[PDB]
Amino acid sequence: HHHSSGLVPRGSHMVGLIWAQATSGVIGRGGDIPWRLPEDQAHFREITMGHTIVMGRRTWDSLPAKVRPLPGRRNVVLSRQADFMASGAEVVGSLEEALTSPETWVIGGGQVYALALPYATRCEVTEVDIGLPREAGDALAPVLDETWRGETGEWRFSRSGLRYRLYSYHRS
Ligand SMILES: NC(=O)c1ccc[n+]([C@@H]2O[C@H](COP(=O)([O-])OP(=O)(O)OC[C@H]3O[C@@H](n4cnc5c(N)ncnc54)[C@H](OP(=O)(O)O)[C@@H]3O)[C@@H](O)[C@H]2O)c1
Ligand SMILES: CCc1nc(N)nc(N)c1OCCCOc1ccccc1C[C@H](C(=O)O)C(F)F
Ligand code: NA
Repeated sequence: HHHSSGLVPRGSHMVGLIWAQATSGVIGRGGDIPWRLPEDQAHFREITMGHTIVMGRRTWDSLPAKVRPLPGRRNVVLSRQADFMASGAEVVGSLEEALTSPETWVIGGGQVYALALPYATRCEVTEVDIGLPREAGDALAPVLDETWRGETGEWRFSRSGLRYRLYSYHRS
């Protein structure tokens, strides 16, 4: 399949998704992420810093009030509620309104990844080797079809004592 370039022309609209999942596909439960890996936190910041980040309203809610908006990035929150407000950030009503920058990283959660996938050309995935089964109401990662080509890293070992690995996926 035809080659893509890592360089982002300023007149384009590159959309990437970045998430961390358990091997089962779980990304969230009860309004939180059920792990903290320093390597994943650092990786998330390395990829997203300097770009626009787009998140669903429930992901904004999951950020501690003292830390949001996440610094060094333009924070955009998706909501359908006309009275939802995000101090320090922009709330918009659609993905179309959110995707105005040349490079945008969609940072969660389950609903917004599913919504944004049709426009995305990159996914950066951390897989955590934690035995966490899927339960009703869990937020889940998108499943990538065969239009996506991927590179899977070898299993690595976190200082937190969990194995993890990184995937990078691309499509035209
Ligand atoms: N592991 C990770 O990488 C990762 C990353 C981020 C989040 N998470 C976890 O994922 C969970 C949250 O995911 P979630 O799926 O429940 O929610 P979400 O995707 O973060 O947010 C859903 C909300 O976004 C808004 N929304 C959805 N579709 C929209 C559309 N088409 N237009 C406008 N607004 C739209 C709605 O807000 P309104 O209800 O206000 O209308 C909806 O309730 C939490 O557990 C969080 O901790 C995990
Ligand atoms: C690191 C998690 C993650 N990892 C990958 N790979 N992709 C993602 N989209 C992702 O979610 C980013 C959005 C949710 O962030 C939070 C959720 C609850 C509490 C604190 C934070 C802020 C983070 C922290 O300090 O833990 C900070 F590092 F961003
Ligand atoms: Na990742």
